[PDB]
Amino acid sequence: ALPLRERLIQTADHYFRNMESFDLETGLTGRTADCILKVLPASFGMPDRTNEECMAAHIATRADMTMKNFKAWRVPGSIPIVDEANRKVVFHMEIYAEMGDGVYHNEFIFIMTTNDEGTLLKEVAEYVDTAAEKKFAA
Amino acid sequence: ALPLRERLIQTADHYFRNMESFDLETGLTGRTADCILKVLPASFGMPDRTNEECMAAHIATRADMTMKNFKAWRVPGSIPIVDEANRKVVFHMEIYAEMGDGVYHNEFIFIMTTNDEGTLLKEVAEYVDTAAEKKFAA
Ligand SMILES: [Ca+2]
Ligand SMILES: [Ca+2]
Repeated sequence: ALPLRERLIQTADHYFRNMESFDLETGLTGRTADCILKVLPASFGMPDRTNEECMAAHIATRADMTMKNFKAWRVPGSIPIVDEANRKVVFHMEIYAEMGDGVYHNEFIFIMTTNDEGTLLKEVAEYVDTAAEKKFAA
Repeated sequence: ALPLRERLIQTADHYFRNMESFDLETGLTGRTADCILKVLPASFGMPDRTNEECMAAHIATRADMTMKNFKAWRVPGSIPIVDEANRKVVFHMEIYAEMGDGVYHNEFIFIMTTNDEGTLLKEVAEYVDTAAEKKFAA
């Protein structure tokens, strides 16, 4: 038994742990069956995706580029913003990944929503550096 | 005498109310003397600004363009994320403003920090649409 504030942090942090050790056989862990990944802002044009649509994007990316050394860490000096009543955790993050065409690195704001028990992830929302992601896509 | 959650939301909401009715004579309200404005991400290239450096940009923008009908509203469906222990409030916002070169409008993630009493703003951090802001400046 953990305090609800800490348990919300462990559950939200597992999202980044699952990405660092990602494997198609195991896949996505720590989420509900109806979890949704939201990409902010709406001007970027990315629609919301379920636990199965993100997998299809993962698989399609494996056939185009190689992805090695995923790394996620909080920005130094930032603290987890936790709202126990709404079951929400806010993170200020940086993501690192080695692609075939060099290095991927950007700065993000993550918003996690858990279930009532605070054990599984219900919603994951991330605000994205639009100028860099548009440049990476093009 | 309000509950801290409602008091933190009102103190953080005053930032948008002060901007909608901004007047150089009245100036910035609801902030401590050492309040710092932060513009995320760091890739955008905007240094942190004090209470007087933000006023200087306001003055410098009045000589080049005209700003009218400043509007701000929470994105429908979003709720204020409040961390009472950290004195932090998170918003999902849209800002509207009319300039000389058309309409300004974009989506934001706002993070506010208050004093121990929860009556004044100590820090305001905003993550912006980098692809749209670099288009507006150019
Ligand atoms: Ca970058
Ligand atoms: Ca826009």
